[PDB]
Amino acid sequence: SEEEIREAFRVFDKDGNGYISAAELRHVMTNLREKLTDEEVDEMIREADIDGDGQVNYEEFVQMMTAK
Repeated sequence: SEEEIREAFRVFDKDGNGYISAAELRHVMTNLREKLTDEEVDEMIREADIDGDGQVNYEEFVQMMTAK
């Protein structure tokens, strides 16, 4: 199950730069593991917003996505 969520990010990070935007993070999150509602995804995405550089590293998010 960890492999699935890593490749899911590469669908958007085609360049393989290791970064996606917060708008792409929700795109992945709504496409897989539907255990959360959109409202629940949107309230937590406020902690997972973009940095001042405008990027979010999804590799650390892989670890959080496979959490229990």
